[PDB]
Amino acid sequence: ARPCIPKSFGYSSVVCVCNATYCDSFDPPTFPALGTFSRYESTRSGRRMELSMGPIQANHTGTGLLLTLQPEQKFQKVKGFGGAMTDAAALNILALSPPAQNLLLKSYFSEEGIGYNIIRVPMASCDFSIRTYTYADTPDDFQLHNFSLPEEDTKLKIPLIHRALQLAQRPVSLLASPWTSPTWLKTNGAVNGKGSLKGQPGDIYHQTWARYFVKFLDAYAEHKLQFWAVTAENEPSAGLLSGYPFQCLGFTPEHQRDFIARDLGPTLANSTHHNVRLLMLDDQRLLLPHWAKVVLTDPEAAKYVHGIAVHWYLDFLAPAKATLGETHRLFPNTMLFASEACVGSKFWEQSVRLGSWDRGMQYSHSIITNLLYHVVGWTDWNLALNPEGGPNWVRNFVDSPIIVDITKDTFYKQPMFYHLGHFSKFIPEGSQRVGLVASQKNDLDAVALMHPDGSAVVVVLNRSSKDVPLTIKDPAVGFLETISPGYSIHTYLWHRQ
Ligand SMILES: *[C@@H]1O[C@H](CO)[C@@H](O)[C@H](O)[C@H]1NC(C)=O
Repeated sequence: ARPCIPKSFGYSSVVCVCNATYCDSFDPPTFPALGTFSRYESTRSGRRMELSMGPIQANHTGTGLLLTLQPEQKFQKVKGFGGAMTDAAALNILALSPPAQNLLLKSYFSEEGIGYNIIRVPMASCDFSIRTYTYADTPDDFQLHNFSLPEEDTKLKIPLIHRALQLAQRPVSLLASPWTSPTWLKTNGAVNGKGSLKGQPGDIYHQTWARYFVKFLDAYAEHKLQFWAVTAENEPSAGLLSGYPFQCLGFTPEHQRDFIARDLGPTLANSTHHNVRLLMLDDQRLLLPHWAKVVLTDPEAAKYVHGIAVHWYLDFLAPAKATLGETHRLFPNTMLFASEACVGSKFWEQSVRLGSWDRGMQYSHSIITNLLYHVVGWTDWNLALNPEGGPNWVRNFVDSPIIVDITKDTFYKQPMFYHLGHFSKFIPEGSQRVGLVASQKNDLDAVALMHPDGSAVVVVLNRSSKDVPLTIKDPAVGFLETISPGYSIHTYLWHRQ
């Protein structure tokens, strides 16, 4: 339908410019015959998810790298892709005029956009909020009579989530995570800093905090929104650090284990929300496998834990094998899910870099690495930020795939958006990762999955400056002859029958 309007801000690639009357968009999906493939291509040079078609042929004319689909080798099924509806994201979206708001949400959620099916929802305030608050700030309300949703939920997040669901290509799953409890439940009586829940698992503080999870779920249910999952705490390890500047609530893995076993699991299980899934950790990958061992080797905790939620800060190293790989080997029946990613966080990096091809590559590279190590979904942080990386009540420090300029009723879609879209648009829930064998050593990142209807999807990322001649083989169909240009990403799709 509508092409990217490119704008350069001096970085390695362009953003695509959207406003109240224009945004780039796709036509409805259209299914070419067996023996034809579809290719979507983005490039640092400015191509943005451009569609082309070609033959899958009986003969094989390439003599370079071969990637062979191995459909009989089955790995994990995919839950989904999305991002976080923080206060900051919501403030930014709602700063646009209604037509521009609709074009932004369609970009993320519709079939005319990139088909997101996950939204992460903070339970009250975090750093990406313009003030500190929880849902129960009235002290010593252990029964949570005065628990309530503020305007950040009722006016900003909830209406936006409704509108996202309405435009959604696919059913969307909501995931909730708390940063801090009420400060009267905390050892340090503060929203941030080194402090945990008061007392010990099983006690009044621990029971009220678990009840707060149910009150939250009740409150959202009254606004006709239901959750797929909750995490046991956002980044529990953060609340163990002296001076931690952002809302937090510290748990050791042992404290998390015991809170889940004694309070949170039993409380959720005894509620009307017993079908909500509980994810543990929700923290950096270098905490694994140790946290998984602590929590999941205790049957009393393990029985309430559906999965392990992981974060990563993409500017940092964290070898996937020793963390994700080992966790899967030790606990092969507990799903791994990536619940937050971000980029730009080092002191010297600009928070927002409009058109950074590098940051797009960091996104797609991380998704590929996650899918190659058993992870069933991948969730961005803020859906949108302002050009400074805000608002954040502490400090702006990370980027976002959509940047809003309210002064101009415009938003920019960063390379990150299209790199995420190369996966999110083309990997519906219930797609399954399958074998894809590289015939020789190479500089590409690639992953193959099979849609629920049996059709193939392959993503090929080239983070090098050099074009790579490539043949993709599907045993049931033939040979797809192609080229992965330097600094490109492609998604190939095809019927197998
Ligand atoms: C919105 O963008 C389109 C396409 O670039 C352009 O034709 C139009 O001028 C824009 N609207 C405003 C008010 O600048």
